[PDB]
Amino acid sequence: HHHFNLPPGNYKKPKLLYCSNGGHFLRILPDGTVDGTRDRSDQHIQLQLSAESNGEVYIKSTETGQYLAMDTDGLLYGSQTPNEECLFLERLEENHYNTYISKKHAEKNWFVGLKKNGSCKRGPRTHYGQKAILFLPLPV
Repeated sequence: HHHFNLPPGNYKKPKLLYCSNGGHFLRILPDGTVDGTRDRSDQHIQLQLSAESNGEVYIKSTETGQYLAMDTDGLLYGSQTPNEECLFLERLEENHYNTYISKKHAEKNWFVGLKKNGSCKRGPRTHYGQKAILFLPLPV
């Protein structure tokens, strides 16, 4: 129940998910915490995306093997194993950026998003039109 404009590019190589908002890269820490950092030398910002179905992806830390996931209350966390909370609908936005909508909570438009201060947005606080939800996958 969402548009199907997909971004180009593939999932062959890992990427850094750069957030246009504050300029932070999405980060999945060893303890399961998820946030953003501007430090390009960080070892937990390298992410491998994989397509599960057309337009659906898993976003995994290449350093720890953890899956990006959004919980029942909209909080991003790092999961040790893949589950329905780890699937995201990857879509093009503003004819340029990549956005990631929680498949599980797609009806409520809960996006992956980073605030200018580097902390993740909670699902319910995200919405189309915010810069917090706009990402650019950059080469590692």
